[PDB]
Amino acid sequence: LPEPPRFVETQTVKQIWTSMRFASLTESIAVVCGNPGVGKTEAAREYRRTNNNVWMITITPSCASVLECLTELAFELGMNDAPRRKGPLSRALRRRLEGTQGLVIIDEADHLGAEVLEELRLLQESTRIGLVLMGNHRVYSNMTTVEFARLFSRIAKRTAINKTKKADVKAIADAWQINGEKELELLQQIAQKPGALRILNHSLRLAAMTAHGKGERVNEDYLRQAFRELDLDVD
Amino acid sequence: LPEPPRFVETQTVKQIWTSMRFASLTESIAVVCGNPGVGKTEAAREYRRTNNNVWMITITPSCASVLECLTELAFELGMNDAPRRKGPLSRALRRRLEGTQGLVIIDEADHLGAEVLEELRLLQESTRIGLVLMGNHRVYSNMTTVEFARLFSRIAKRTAINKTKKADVKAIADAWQINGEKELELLQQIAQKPGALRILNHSLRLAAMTAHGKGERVNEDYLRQAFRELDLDVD
Ligand SMILES: Nc1ncnc2c1ncn2[C@@H]1O[C@H](COP(=O)(O)OP(=O)(O)O)[C@@H](O)[C@H]1O
Ligand SMILES: Nc1ncnc2c1ncn2[C@@H]1O[C@H](COP(=O)(O)OP(=O)(O)O)[C@@H](O)[C@H]1O
Repeated sequence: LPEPPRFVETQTVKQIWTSMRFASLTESIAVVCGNPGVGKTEAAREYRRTNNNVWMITITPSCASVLECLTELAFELGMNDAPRRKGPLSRALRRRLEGTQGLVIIDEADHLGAEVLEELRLLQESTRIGLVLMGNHRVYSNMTTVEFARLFSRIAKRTAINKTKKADVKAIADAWQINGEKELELLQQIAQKPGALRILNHSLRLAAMTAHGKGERVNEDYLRQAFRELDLDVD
Repeated sequence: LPEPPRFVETQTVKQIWTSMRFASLTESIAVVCGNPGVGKTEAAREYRRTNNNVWMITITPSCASVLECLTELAFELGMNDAPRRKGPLSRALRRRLEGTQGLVIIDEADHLGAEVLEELRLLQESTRIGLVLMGNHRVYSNMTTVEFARLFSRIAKRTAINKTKKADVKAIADAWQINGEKELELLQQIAQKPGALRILNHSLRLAAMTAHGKGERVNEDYLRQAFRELDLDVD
């Protein structure tokens, strides 16, 4: 019956915002490698929505060149007059982006070319801004250090989020007005399976729409039917 | 008038033999990077002459492949029936060389390919023998560690010989029957200039042949004329 809230502040959200503002004021590189679907991507957008001098792209592996990725960052900076060459684009980024005290957020940092991440790290360095890397744990695996040596020397605050915590789903249940202890344990058990935040959010939205269509309150059995869907135990 | 001695035991010779026997009994890798002409090449040959289960090649950059270098080591092992392919040669080295408790000495380790030194390190490891690297200080510079990471994990005893010592040239003067303190200081000053052992040996041999041709004893002025040759201050 109430409006579903899309985003909730969580212990991971608190941690990752402190890491984000750390790389902001620190003006240095923060790599966030974690298990898939730990909720990092969404929080980054909440940081972008709440804070000034913040930018974010995503990297599809289609846009995984230096040219394409810097073009993406340039259009995110609003310079629609960006040149299609590498060089003058790099110069335009260097003139535009330095002195703003900003924070670049880059998601899926595993698909970075060495020249790609190389130009990014030398950018932020020659720009006095923030760069923050996201994605899975292949990002730190791509460094483990003569090709990534000075970059491993840059690294300010890595934060690994493997899975959720109990206060994480507890604040989730607080935001979704969930009071059952059986409900809380079931939410925790759903959080034990991967795609944690996503599956939990899906399960929450299934139960909310089912209880709204039936005119009832979200309860434990709606959550059981929701989790009984999705083919999680079906190969 | 006496016979010139070709080789003299020296503090560097003592140090480097202890490093050599260390990598022998240890059956592990010892990198000897030093200034050019520190006398390391000759001592290695004295170790080869005095000790059993010892082998040595040199690496010209002509023979700088895996195939050519392992062929050189194979002919040094006396297997003249060595195959001209990489694989069966590697197998023949693996069968021949394991169980002998030997010591391979490799000179000019700066011209090693990554596959070359790679096959050498995996050889000694799969062979329970000794490998010892020689040459200038570019050998350690080629490692400074994801391409050379496990190799930098192998390293047992690096010994850097930059220049000579005073007991070095003192034992040289003892072997060459030199008693002058002016002579000793002049020998030390010659040792301060690069190509130390080589120039000193050249100077010793110039003075010996000049004093033998003039029927006299080697003295300070013959050493001065010898050092006045060679165009050391002439560009
Ligand atoms: N605080 C939150 N509240 C609700 N859903 C969240 C929250 N944080 C993340 N999510 C969910 O996580 C997903 C977005 O991030 P996600 O895809 O998990 O990132 P990544 O795949 O990079 O780990 C969406 O399902 C989103 O609803
Ligand atoms: N103990 C020694 N006695 C006399 N000459 C020596 C001695 N050790 C080295 N040398 C001289 O050094 C040279 C051989 O080694 P060298 O060429 O200096 O090795 P590297 O070039 O690898 O440093 C020759 O000039 C040799 O006569």
